[PDB]
Amino acid sequence: STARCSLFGSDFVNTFDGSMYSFAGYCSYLLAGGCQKRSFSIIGDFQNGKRVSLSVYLGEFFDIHLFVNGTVTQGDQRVSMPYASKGLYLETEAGYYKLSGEAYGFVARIDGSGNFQVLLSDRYFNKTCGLCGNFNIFAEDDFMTQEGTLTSDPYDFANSWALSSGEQWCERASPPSSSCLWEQCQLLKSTSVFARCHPLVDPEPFVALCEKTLCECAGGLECACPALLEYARTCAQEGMVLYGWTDHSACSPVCPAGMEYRQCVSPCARTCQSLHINEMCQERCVDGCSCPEGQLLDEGLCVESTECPCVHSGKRYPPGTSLSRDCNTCICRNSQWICSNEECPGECLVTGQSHFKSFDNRYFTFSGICQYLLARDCQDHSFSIVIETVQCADDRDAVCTRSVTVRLPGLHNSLVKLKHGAGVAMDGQDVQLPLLKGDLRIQHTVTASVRLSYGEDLQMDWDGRGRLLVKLSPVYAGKTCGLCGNYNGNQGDDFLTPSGLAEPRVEDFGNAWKLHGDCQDLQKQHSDPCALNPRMTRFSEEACAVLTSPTFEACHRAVSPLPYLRNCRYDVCSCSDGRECLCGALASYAAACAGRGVRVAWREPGRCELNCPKGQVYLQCGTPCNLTCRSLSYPDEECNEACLEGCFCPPGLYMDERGDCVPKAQCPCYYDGEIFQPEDIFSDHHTMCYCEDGFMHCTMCRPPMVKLVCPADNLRAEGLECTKTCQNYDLECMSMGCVSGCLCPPGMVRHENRCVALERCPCFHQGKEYAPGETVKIGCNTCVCRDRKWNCTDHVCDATCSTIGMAHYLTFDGLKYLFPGECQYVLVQDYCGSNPGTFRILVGNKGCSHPSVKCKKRVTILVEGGEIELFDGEVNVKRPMKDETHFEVVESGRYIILLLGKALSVVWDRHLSISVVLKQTYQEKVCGLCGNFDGIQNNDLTSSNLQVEEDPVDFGNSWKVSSQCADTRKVPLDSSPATCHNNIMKQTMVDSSCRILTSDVFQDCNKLVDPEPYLDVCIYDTCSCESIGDCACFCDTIAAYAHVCAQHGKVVTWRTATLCPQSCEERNLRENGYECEWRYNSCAPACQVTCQHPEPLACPVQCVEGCHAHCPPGKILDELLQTCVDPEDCP
Ligand SMILES: *[C@@H]1O[C@H](CO)[C@@H](O[C@@H]2O[C@H](CO)[C@@H](O[C@@H]3O[C@H](CO)[C@@H](O)[C@H](O)[C@@H]3O)[C@H](O)[C@H]2NC(C)=O)[C@H](O)[C@H]1NC(C)=O
Ligand SMILES: *[C@@H]1O[C@H](CO)[C@@H](O)[C@H](O)[C@H]1NC(C)=O
Ligand SMILES: *[C@@H]1O[C@H](CO)[C@@H](O)[C@H](O)[C@H]1NC(C)=O
Ligand SMILES: *[C@@H]1O[C@H](CO)[C@@H](O)[C@H](O)[C@H]1NC(C)=O
Ligand SMILES: *[C@@H]1O[C@H](CO)[C@@H](O)[C@H](O)[C@H]1NC(C)=O
Ligand SMILES: [Ca+2]
Ligand SMILES: [Ca+2]
Ligand SMILES: [Ca+2]
Repeated sequence: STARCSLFGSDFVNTFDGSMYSFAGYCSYLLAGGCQKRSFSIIGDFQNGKRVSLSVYLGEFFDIHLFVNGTVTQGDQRVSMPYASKGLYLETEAGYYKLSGEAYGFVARIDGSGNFQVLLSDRYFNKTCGLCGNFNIFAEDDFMTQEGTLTSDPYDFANSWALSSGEQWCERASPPSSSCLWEQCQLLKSTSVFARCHPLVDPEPFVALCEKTLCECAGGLECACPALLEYARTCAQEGMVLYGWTDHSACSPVCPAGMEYRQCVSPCARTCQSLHINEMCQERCVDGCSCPEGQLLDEGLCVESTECPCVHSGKRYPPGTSLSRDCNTCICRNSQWICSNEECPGECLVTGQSHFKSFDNRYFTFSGICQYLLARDCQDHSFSIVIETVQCADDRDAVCTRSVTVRLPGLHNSLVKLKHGAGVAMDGQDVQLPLLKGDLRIQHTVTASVRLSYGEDLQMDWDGRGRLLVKLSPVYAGKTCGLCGNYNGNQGDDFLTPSGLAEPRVEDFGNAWKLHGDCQDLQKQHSDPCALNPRMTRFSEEACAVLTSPTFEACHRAVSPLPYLRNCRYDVCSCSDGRECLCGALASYAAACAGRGVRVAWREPGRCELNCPKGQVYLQCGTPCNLTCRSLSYPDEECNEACLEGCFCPPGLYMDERGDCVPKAQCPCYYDGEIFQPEDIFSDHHTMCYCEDGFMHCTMCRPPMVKLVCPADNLRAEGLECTKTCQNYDLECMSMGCVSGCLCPPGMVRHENRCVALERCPCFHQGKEYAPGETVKIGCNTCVCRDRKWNCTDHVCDATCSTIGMAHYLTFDGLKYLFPGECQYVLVQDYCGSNPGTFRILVGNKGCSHPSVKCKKRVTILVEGGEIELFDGEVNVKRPMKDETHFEVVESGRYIILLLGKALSVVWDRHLSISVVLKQTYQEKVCGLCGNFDGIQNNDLTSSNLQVEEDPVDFGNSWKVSSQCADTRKVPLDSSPATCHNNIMKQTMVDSSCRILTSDVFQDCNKLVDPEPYLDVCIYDTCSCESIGDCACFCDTIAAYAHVCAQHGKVVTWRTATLCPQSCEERNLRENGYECEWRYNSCAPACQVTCQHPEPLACPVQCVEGCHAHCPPGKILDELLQTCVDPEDCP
């Protein structure tokens, strides 16, 4: 139940108990709020006697103003409409500005006419003490003045609740001294439609209100409409709702547009862009506007059902607009963004100090000093790009790439070596660019950057300092080994190694691709070079921040700047010269943007001016086809290039051999691989040519293993420069000419120092070596080391969607992202498409924009039967599900493990951590905030409208269960969130405290599951949380990481007496003294057979920390009394 008080009419009031009167004040009087423990207060602002604005104050800190013309303020600043915040979801319900606070309990509406409203909860029975009268069934005692004296004059009682504020003084409001046939409202007691209500609230007070209005009622046929509408609303709230009224004489309650004032319009209000979530429309009917019928409510006005625009990247799109992604394209069907399914060309950017972007985008930093295999065909060896990395800037965390050694085997056996400084060394001797061959076309670019180009499949962009940009066509598809990983479009597996197993650590994966056996394997890959050079932190942050500024806002939606921001920070803190490396990082992000399709200037005086040579000009977005006298000499070769942003020359000019461009029609006449000056006639025995313009117009020691050095024929044999070790036997070793050293017998590889047979050499996993025939367990799969290669058993294991922290999620395929949501979102769901759905898990929360101490997650599990809502700290089942057979509520440890079906095994932390575990059955059939469980991480941001979104914010906003609540604003901030950014003191302590994840206790597990996602989740969600007393915000993240570790059989006992202590004393506390049975076990077992659950169950998680009773062998545990007793004393 709930009461209702409305400041309807013109200066009228209706208390919570029915008493009504007139009062035109000016001092923003207190409508409702307890007088003992206020904790919040609805204030009805008044202007010159008119009802202007309805304010709500929470405690003494949060101020919200609603106004009657739709504008909103926080007290000193304006805000947009949906404006979800700490409670107080201010929305538009049915054309009326609704302000809903449920944690406290009330709902404030302001319809077009300006009639306020309030729906206080029963828990304020006899407790509210505002201007709307105390909420007691007795309606005659609703003039309780703030002084505590019950008066009879309404104006005295009303003025006793005035609330002045600073400039807004006030005085005793007094009734206007104005005195006085439209008898229309007499029908309140005559017409049948109203007559039905007579058993309910009587009309006589409303007839008196008529007479009072009618006395003046300045206007025409309006003296009655306010009272009639108020009576109808009061009757509807009291029970039955007057159907059919407003068809006789009412003023047609105003609506913004699409005039459809309709009694009992469901607030669910299926709108234009909604997920069609049925069964959540349980909210009671409320009188309000609506769309005519066939129309559907769009963002603003009503539009036709067949006109719903598609939404992508947080903007609207008329049907059929069909914008194009990188290489695929979408069509914008009826809000479905049907998209193509081609394969785009890959790229393996290697820019920066040590930064890689695998073909399947897997931004990572390795920083190893050796020769590493970047990309290779493997399936059909046709190119073996290899990089040689060497430390720069006399700092450990600075490992540039010095050269590249492409090994195109098609052209006999070429060894094109893109040297430092943009030189090329085809098979030893340097070569004068441009160069042509069978298909090789290495040549300069507009910028000083060699561009190797094989037969329209390879395309490199070496640039000297180091920028390799290997680009492959879809032909190579999923056949490409090397540091760029298989080019199969899935970013998850791009950490594979020659042994055939993905390395969880970047270091192991990188070391796997060594060529020289003597190079040092990389240890922990430091993430913060700034720590070694503190003087650079300020400049690094303040300079790389530009990547997250309006200058790059256009590209922000196309390419997420986070990896590029991290790379810029690392380079600036690590590079030898801050200026050049900063410009390189910014140019890298800009180039990524431009290649995606968006061009950003980002180049300003001082910052990164290109400073083109005299005679050249910058002209961002220039054309490269022309701008070479050679181009004139060969005017029918090709032109299929685009904007390059290089240093071109003024129109009408032409690059010459020397480099200048003053030549316009005085150009060399490149011909037969020779240079001819202008007008250089020439006549051989079978032709005669003259060079005009630019075109050459023409007519007519240690036994027992054998020792060999090399044949020394042309320095081809493999000397000691590369000795085939089983760790690198498969890899293509570099060829630096014969060194004339030792070598193992041809039919067996080297190992350590003793040469051993190839079939007998251990594989590797996490650095550790495993001898042939051994085996290792990965998840629910086991692998055996054979021929230095892992043979794994393929059983797709259960995927675990999670919501680490409050703003971070972990998809089934493994993607982790940030989404600070407030509304109710679809965590998991199988109502994706043609497949008939079976369940929907919604993870709606409250006050969780910024992860806060009071944030709480409300999970509603709409299984086939009905809601299984989880809230607070216990499970509620507000529906008997159709098949209660498959339903358990095992609450081992601190968790509420559920088994809602054969596969669905939701695991709950009794707090803000929720895990959904699915089996092979729900593969590629699920959708929501946790991807689709297809094994591909890239396609896990697919929005509700079946399009991939770069920014996780838009993708999350696409999954809100409602469609009017609010959309999380795309915050451009970076690491060090708001409460973390400008604190330093809090930033540092948070960073240090959220480092236990890398402590010794977690050290054993860190090598099995990287903590960086959880490090971020802890640095975030801990600065955001103002943990006071309740220290769960920080502790919960660590506990979640420990739980993940335990899932991998790496139990960690990290809790202490001073670090997130967890006690169990209260359980053992019993009338019999002390039981000593309930103790905290860091891991504990899974669901334990108990009196209420004698039979065993297949729990999703084998181990779960928390309290548990270590009962002796007999007398298994009970449930109600939380004590273990003989099996007899239970059912
Ligand atoms: C809905 O009603 C509210 C309440 O009247 C309107 O707020 C008022 O908006 C006007 C528009 O500019 C404000 O005028 C400006 O005030 C500032 C500060 O006093 C002054 O420096 C300017 O020169 C200008 O006069 C006015 O202050 C403001 N009153 C408030 C906030 O109490 C609101 O504009 C209305 N909605 C719409 C859409 O108009
Ligand atoms: C209102 O409060 C007073 C004192 O707390 C109490 O005596 C009285 O019974 C209350 N009224 C109702 C209806 O509970
Ligand atoms: C170069 O190409 C541009 C674009 O097609 C064209 O306008 C121009 O005439 C060409 N020649 C020169 C010398 O710029
Ligand atoms: C896996 O083992 C089976 C049985 O020994 C064998 O037939 C199969 O070839 C093995 N797979 C690989 C990739 O070696
Ligand atoms: C937790 O329980 C398991 C199995 O019951 C046991 O092996 C382990 O020693 C326990 N740990 C502690 C700290 O009691
Ligand atoms: Ca009362
Ligand atoms: Ca891949
Ligand atoms: Ca997927």
